[PDB]
Amino acid sequence: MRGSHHHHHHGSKTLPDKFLGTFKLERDENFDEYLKARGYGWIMRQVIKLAGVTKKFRNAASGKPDRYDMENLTTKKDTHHKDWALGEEFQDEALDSTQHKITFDLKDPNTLTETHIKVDDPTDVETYEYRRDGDYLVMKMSWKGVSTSRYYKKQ
Ligand SMILES: CCCCCCCC/C=C\CCCCCCCC(=O)O
Repeated sequence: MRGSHHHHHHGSKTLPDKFLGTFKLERDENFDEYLKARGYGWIMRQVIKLAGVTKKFRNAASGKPDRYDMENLTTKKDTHHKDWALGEEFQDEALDSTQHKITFDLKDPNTLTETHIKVDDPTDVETYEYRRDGDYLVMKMSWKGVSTSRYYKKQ
């Protein structure tokens, strides 16, 4: 995705309120397989799978328009994307604990993408997808064909 040349139409898209608010993880599916595919061993899988997750999306207190804040509170981790826009690429610390290049993008009007690109190894990327389904935020994570769907409800 790259539309730098003439981005007046895609200047800044404002997050649909469907993705906004605080969501607590209800359940997930095929998460272990995703972890294996992602290259996480048993130890990591013992962490990652047992990590409860709370999503927080809000208008960015940065004081600007269109921007949004998003943090990923878990049991063992914690990440806080201060002031980001969809289609925007910024540096920050992801769940993987490093401070690397990250990009968000509204790919469809019901699915946002979170892509983590490590400064050290940009090939060991990782992508989450924020889909809406019903009154739940449904995350889709796919690696090596392995899709895992994490079902988040509001708080
Ligand atoms: C599943 C990818 C985990 C990447 C970081 C692994 C090291 C830290 C341990 C556990 C991570 C907890 C978060 C798991 C992914 C949450 C995805 C999400 O819903 O945003």
